[PDB]
Amino acid sequence: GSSGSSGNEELRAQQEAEAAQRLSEEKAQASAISVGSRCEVRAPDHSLRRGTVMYVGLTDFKPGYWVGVRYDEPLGKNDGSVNGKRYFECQAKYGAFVKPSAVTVGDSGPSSG
Repeated sequence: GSSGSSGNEELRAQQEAEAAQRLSEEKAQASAISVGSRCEVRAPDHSLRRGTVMYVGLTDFKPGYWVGVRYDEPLGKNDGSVNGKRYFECQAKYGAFVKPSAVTVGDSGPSSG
């Protein structure tokens, strides 16, 4: 009786004071960037790139917050699906995974659209 799927009740407390006070800077940036808007990104890969926000939030392969951005040319690293977990829809070397602090919104919206 009583099937199983997803539990974790203690985590609810760990992600309240520990994953809130220390991750207040990353959260403020993660809870600001909109989805589906052209934004720039900075990294040691090569140079500045231009893509659109696809996913914004926590991850499975890495902790903290993350932001998915797709580019027109082959300037990505991941392929959307990392370690089985999928975020966006696109081929490889197109949708790179950076952080809010690493992201830069250039054209999100005046209010909503």
